[PDB]
This record gives sequence, structure tokens and C-alpha cells, in this order.
Amino acid sequence: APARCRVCGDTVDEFLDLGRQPLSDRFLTPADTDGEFFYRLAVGRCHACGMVQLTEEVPRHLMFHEEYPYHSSGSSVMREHFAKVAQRLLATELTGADPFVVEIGCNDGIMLRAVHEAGVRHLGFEPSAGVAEVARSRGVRVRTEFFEKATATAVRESEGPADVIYAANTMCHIPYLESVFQGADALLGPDGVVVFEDPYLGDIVAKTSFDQIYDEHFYLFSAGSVAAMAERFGFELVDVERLPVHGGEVRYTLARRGARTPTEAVGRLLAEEREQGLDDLATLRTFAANVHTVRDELVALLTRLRAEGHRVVGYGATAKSATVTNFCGIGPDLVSFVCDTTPGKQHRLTPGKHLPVRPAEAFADPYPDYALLFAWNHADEIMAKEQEFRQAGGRWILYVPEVRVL
Amino acid sequence: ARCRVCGDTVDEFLDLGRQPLSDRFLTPADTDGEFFYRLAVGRCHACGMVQLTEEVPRHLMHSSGSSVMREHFAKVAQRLLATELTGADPFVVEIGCNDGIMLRAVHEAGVRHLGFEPSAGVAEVARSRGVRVRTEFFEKATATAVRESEGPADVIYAANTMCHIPYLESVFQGADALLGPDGVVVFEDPYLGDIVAKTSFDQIYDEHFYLFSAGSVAAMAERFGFELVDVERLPVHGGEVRYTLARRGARTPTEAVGRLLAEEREQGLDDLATLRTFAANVHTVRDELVALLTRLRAEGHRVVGYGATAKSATVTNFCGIGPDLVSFVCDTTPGKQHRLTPGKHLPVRPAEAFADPYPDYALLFAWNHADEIMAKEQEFRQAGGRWILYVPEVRVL
Ligand SMILES: Nc1ncnc2c1ncn2[C@@H]1O[C@H](CSCC[C@H](N)C(=O)O)[C@@H](O)[C@H]1O
Ligand SMILES: Nc1ncnc2c1ncn2[C@@H]1O[C@H](CSCC[C@H](N)C(=O)O)[C@@H](O)[C@H]1O
Ligand SMILES: Cc1cn([C@H]2C[C@H](O)[C@@H](COP(=O)(O)O)O2)c(=O)[nH]c1=O
Ligand SMILES: Cc1cn([C@H]2C[C@H](O)[C@@H](COP(=O)(O)O)O2)c(=O)[nH]c1=O
Ligand SMILES: [Mg+2]
Ligand SMILES: [Mg+2]
Ligand SMILES: [Mg+2]
Ligand SMILES: [Zn+2]
Ligand SMILES: [Zn+2]
Repeated sequence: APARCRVCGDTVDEFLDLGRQPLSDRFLTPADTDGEFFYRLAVGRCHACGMVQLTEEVPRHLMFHEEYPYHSSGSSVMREHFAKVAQRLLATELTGADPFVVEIGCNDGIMLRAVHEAGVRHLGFEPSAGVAEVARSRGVRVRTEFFEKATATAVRESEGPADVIYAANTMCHIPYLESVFQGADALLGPDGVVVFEDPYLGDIVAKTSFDQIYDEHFYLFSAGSVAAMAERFGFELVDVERLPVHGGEVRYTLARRGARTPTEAVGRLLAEEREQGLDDLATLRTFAANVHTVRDELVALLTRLRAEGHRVVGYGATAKSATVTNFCGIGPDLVSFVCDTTPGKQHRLTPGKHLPVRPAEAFADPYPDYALLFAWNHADEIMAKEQEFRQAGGRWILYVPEVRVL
Repeated sequence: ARCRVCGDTVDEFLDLGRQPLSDRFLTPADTDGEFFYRLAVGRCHACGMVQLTEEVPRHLMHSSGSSVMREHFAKVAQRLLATELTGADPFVVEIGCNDGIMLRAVHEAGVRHLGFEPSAGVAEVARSRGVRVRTEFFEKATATAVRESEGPADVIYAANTMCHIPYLESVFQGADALLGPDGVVVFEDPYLGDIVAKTSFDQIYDEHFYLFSAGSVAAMAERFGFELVDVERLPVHGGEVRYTLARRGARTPTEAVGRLLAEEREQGLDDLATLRTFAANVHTVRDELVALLTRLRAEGHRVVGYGATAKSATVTNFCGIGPDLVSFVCDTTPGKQHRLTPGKHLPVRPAEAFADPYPDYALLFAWNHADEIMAKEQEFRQAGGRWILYVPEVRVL
């Protein structure tokens, strides 16, 4: 039995096998290492509805729990981004004298804080307690529960209809989309929409950014697959917008079928996907081959540098990096440690390959010869600020969209 | 009508009539001197450069006030630092640094730099941030002297400045003297493709002498011995492109350059007929806007303008929109408050005046900031107020 599609039930053709992987966000102490969870990370395309998806679901409680370490507000580019998201929704998707904004996955409340500060009624759903708490400390209302049909329906009954349900980097995390969209159907008001933004399949294929494939990214959405999924659930894809964040995303707007006229952007992006051949399983096999080439070149490079007696360190202990280190077999012999600004990631070992994580100050004591940039979506900001590294002769190693030394 | 780049003949395709200076806001008792010029635009048939047909005398003509641009220029500085200012002792020069937001980031990274900014007031603001500034125009002579005193530059950068300078040959001769071996000129300005696609004719006003495209920039570069080697679309200021020019043969154009030139072929942007279609669309916008405002006044509704943009002068004057059609314009800029807008003399009032009381319609001149403005005016929406937009077409929201 190959996979069955989690949207429509039909058969999924697997095209990339990334091997045995840990949970991306589970950093370890030495005592945890024997007990570490692993699963098989592989990606396939449903031949009927085109949805690209992982072939095994990781249980949601293992990934989303009290001590989930990713706080959205750590990143300044994302603070700016979500302020603008709040402005967009406030400007375009509110009706009447008491509108209501709901967010799935509001994390530390980055976006909804602005909605609150504008005096608009709102509610977040965030089952991870630690981040929920920080959101709450900013004045956001947050239910520490998973958004799904039942929870959404109950909120319709207490809080009334929602003008918009927004989700960033959350919808692709949720295999149970039918239940989310049943929820949305119950909760949304008459001109209500679901607006969600996630890592875009088109960007992943174009950039060979395979580190975007990890436990929390169950779906790799495209406009083609979203339009088909919406239809199945009695919704309709009515707007799309490309965003540059997180290595390349699309924001999808779904309305109940018939309620709105799809914008011209929708057809334009579909034509782009057709140009890219995104829906041809062959294009996806070519991507899988390019992934294997990146692995080969990156391991060869790190292996040479090790042989030359150079010091190589990683920069940014990203969630994505677990896929790289584990798929490529990169341990401490090839990358001595990883520098990271996140207090809870520091003084722990990275998932699966157990690279020690050190604070960002450790980068300078002394500077290494090479820095492997896992935090590649922040390349300009990082490379610009680390002047002394470059003055000491330091070189950057990048692996997106290909392996190169800068 | 002669091309300011190559000297060949320029074919006019849009005449926006008599216009004032776009930032010459009048006190109520000096509306008698008022300067007007003829604002029109043409394409050089030889090099393709799109440009105003009459230059506004330069003698008659604060970046960090906008949060969006402060954020943008932080990122520009990081881009330049990360990618072009590598080597032992690099040097970035900026043409038109204004209050120095961008170069402040360069200075704080410890990188040698120099801004050119002939406006003394902003130049001093830039100095107060630690930016090294010369209160001079960048041109062949001044650039050459900088080469002598400071050595070669890795980058010469300009934002919203190159398109204001008719004398580009002098700028590029300057860059040729001043740049190092692998040096580049990087400039970003409002993009002709976006103006045509959006019918955003309010981008056409005294300060914007050129409406650059990849095609016209490639031809200009080659004329001056440079080469278009990179491009990047930017969303700021209603749609821009950042062009990267290297000395001919020094670098290999990126795949982006080709892709943008393909977009321009798809758009037909180098066919005068396409530019005529744009002109016809501009006339339609005028017709539809004036018809709407006329009807709304006839229906007894109250209409206020929102944001006294420099660009808005083009709109009010071309469309003949005076205070009978729009009562005043609210604006957050102190230097503009309590003055009359150029040419059509719309009164300008602080933001607080919008809610005293709320009008029935608000005509959005600051259309680049639609979300930010509409998001913050919640009570206006709750009270049934509606927004009138004219980009990319006339409509009520
Ligand atoms: N079914 C569900 N309902 C609500 N939130 C969920 C969920 N499943 C996962 N989440 C939350 O979704 C978030 C993924 S991380 C993305 C956070 C934030 N939206 C941002 O874009 O930066 C986590 O905070 C996780 O706890
Ligand atoms: N030849 C020249 N050299 C240097 N600066 C010039 C110039 N001609 C005009 N300027 C300056 O260029 C600026 C154009 S306005 C744009 C300012 C800023 N770069 C921004 O993007 O916001 C003004 O500050 C003006 O004084
Ligand atoms: C921008 C930036 C991020 N980081 C780290 C913080 C996060 O753990 C990580 C970004 O990855 P994330 O996308 O998993 O949040 O990189 C740094 O260490 N230094 C930096 O300058
Ligand atoms: C963003 C914003 C701008 N404005 C004004 C300020 C400036 O005069 C003008 C912006 O024009 P500019 O883009 O030509 O600088 O609009 C407001 O009045 N309110 C606002 O909320
Ligand atoms: Mg296997
Ligand atoms: Mg329909
Ligand atoms: Mg530092
Ligand atoms: Zn399917
Ligand atoms: Zn010419």
C-alpha cells in the first residue's frame, strides 16, 4: 500500500524519501538521546487532487506541547510582517459595528496584538501553552486548544460569527483539513473568508529548498492543490498573493463557493505553475534528484574542509536544519557546533545529529573559518552584521539554491 | 523635443496639461505668483527612454518620516553590506542620501561611505546620525574628486534620485571615474511597467523626469559603456525596479534581467501604441473620477481628500478637482497643514479634522498606504464612510 491522500483519499505517489528524522523542534540534553523519537520523512503527490504531502503524520501532541520552542516574535522581519498583516485584514475584511477576527496558530500573538490594539474583537487558538502565555501577556485572547470542527462550532455559539479566520504557517501543519474547513463553515459570517499563508511548493521546487520539508510541514501547498481542496470542502480559491517571507510563501483566500469572484491573480498563478510544470510528477522527481545532488555536494564540501583542518560552525539552529543534518549525515565531526540566539535552544543538542547549540556570542570566540548558514532566509541581515567574521577571513557556506561558498 | 539621453527625437503620448510645482504648498495670501509648467511625457524613438517633454527649472525644485521606508532602507543596507561591500576596506557612495537612513546602517557596520546630498537641511540630519556627507550634486567633477581623495568605490547607490536627474551622462562619467574594478551602480526608481499596468499616472510629476524600464536602462547603460547586469522588482512607492549596472563586460547579467525584458515584451511596453493605450486609460480615469465626484456633490454627500501627496497635484490639476468637489485634504505632515494644495488650492488640515465630523467619502490620494490608512480609520468605516480609489481604476470601497 502506498500512501492515501489525507485530503481526498486517493493514491499518493512518493517522490522524495528523506529518511529517518527526529522531531524538528525537540532539542536534547545528553540524557534524552537514547529515548529520541524518529519517524520516516517522505513526500508524495496525490495523483487525483495533486496535493503534495508527507507520507507519515507525526502525532500532533509530540510537536505542539507546552514547551514548543519557536516564539514568532524573536524575528524582527516577522514582527514587521505581522503588523502589516493586521493592517491588511483590518482594512479589507471587516464588516459592521462589531467585527471579529480569529487566528489559528497565533503563537506569541505577534499579529493579533495589533488587532487588539485597534480595538477589534479577536480570538486566537493556540494549543502550545508557553507561546500562548506570551500572547496573553500582550492582551490577546487565546484559547489553549486545537482549532477543529468542534472547537470552532462552540466558539460560533459563544462569540458569534467571524469576519475572517487567519492562519500563518499553520494550515500546512494540520493534516485534518476537512475538520478545519467544517469549523470555518460553522464559524464564518456571511461574507467571511479563510486566509492562510504557508511555504509555497513553487518556491521549494525552484530553490531546491528541501529543508522546508520537516515534521511540521505536512502539506506543501500550491494554488492548484488549494483550489482543488477548497472545492472539495465547499469553499473556493478567490485570491492569492506571493510573499517573500520564510523562503517564499503564498497567501490564499478561500470563500464559500459562489460567494466571491476569484481575482485575476488566481489564474495568473495557476499559469505560472503550469509554466513551471509543477503538476507534472516528473518535475517533482527532478526536484528530488536536485535534492540528492545538494546532499552530495554539501557533504563533500564539509568533508574536504574537515580534512583541511578548518573550523566549521553552523549559524542558526533552525527547525529546517534537522532535515539537512539528518538527511546528509552531518554530525559534530563535520560541524562542530551551531550558534543560535534562542535561549531555550542554547546548551542543548540538535535533533537527531546532536550538534551542540551555543549562544551567538560563541561565534566570535574565536571566529571559525566557515559558517554553514542554516538561517538562509536571513542571509543579508546575518552576513551584513557579522563584519568581524569576514574581516578575519571567514567564509559563508550556503546550500540554497545550491551549494556555494561566499 | 529631443531626448536628454541620446539627443534623438521624442514622441509625446500623454499631455497632463498645465501643472504646478508638486511640493509648493501655498499660504492663503500668496496664490498669485504661482508657477505652472506643461507636464507631458514622451518616448525617444531611438533609445526608448520615456521622459517628460519639458524640464522644470532645477532652481525651483525627509525620507525617515515613513516607517515603511525606514524598514526598506535597513534591508537595502543589509543587502549591500552582504553582497557588494566585501574586501578589506570597502567604500559605498550614495547619490541623494537625504536624511541618511540607509547609510546610517552602513556606518554602524563600520563600513566607509559617503553620501551626496545638496539639500543642506536633510544633509545635516544625516550628519547627526554619523553619516559622512558632501552637500554637493553628484556629477562627473564631484565624483572624480572623491575618487582622488577617497579611492575607488565598490558601489554607487541611488534610490528615488536617478530618475530626477536629466544629465545622466554626467552621473555615469562620474561613476566611471569613481568605481573600482568590479564596481556597480545600483539604483531604484518608479517603474514604467507598473505605471502602465496600474494606470498610476500620478507618478508623473515635476520630480520624475525619467520613467525607467529594463529596456531603456539597458540602452542607456550601453550608451555610457555600462551594462545592465541585475534587476529586482520592489513594491515600494507603488512599484519600482532596482537596476544594477557594471562596466560593459565586467559581469554576466543574471537570469532576472532576461526575465524582466521578457515581461516587457509580453506587456508590449516598447510599443508606442501600448503607451497610447495607457494615455487613453488615464483619460478614462479622469472622466470616471470627475463624474463620480460630481454626482456625489450633486447627491449632497461630503468628500474629503486623504493624504496631501506630492503626486496628488497631478491628479487634481489634470482632472480639474477643486474645493467644490473635495473640501479639504487631511495630512499628518506639519509643513503641509494649514496651507493650500498646489494649483487647485485644496485646504490641508491635520488628521484630527477627518473625524470632525466624519465625511461620507474619503478620496485616497495616499494610495501606496491603503492598508495602513484604512486599518486605522475604523470609526469612519463603522459610521458608514466609504473610500474612493483611482488606482488602478476609479472605484468605491
Ligand atoms: N489545530 C491547531 N489549531 C491551532 N493552532 C495550532 C494547531 N496545530 C498547531 N498549531 C500551532 O500552530 C503554530 C505553528 S508555528 C507558526 C506560528 C505563527 N503563526 C507564525 O507564523 O510565526 C504553533 O504555534 C502550533 O502550536
Ligand atoms: N545630482 C544629485 N546628487 C545628489 N543628490 C541629489 C542630486 N539631485 C537631487 N538630489 C537629492 O536626491 C534626493 C531625491 S529624493 C529621495 C531621497 C531618498 N534617497 C529616498 O529614497 O527617500 C533629494 O534629497 C535631493 O536633494
Ligand atoms: C536572524 C537570526 C536568527 N537566528 C536564529 C534564531 C532561530 O533559532 C533561527 C531562525 O530559525 P526558525 O526559522 O526555526 O525560527 O536562527 C540567529 O541565531 N541569529 C540571527 O541573526
Ligand atoms: C501613511 C499616512 C500618510 N499620510 C500622508 C503623509 C504624507 O504627506 C503623504 C505621503 O506621501 P508620500 O508617499 O508622497 O510621502 O500622506 C497621512 O496623512 N496619513 C497616513 O496615515
Ligand atoms: Mg527509505
Ligand atoms: Mg463563481
Ligand atoms: Mg556584532
Ligand atoms: Zn488527493
Ligand atoms: Zn534617446
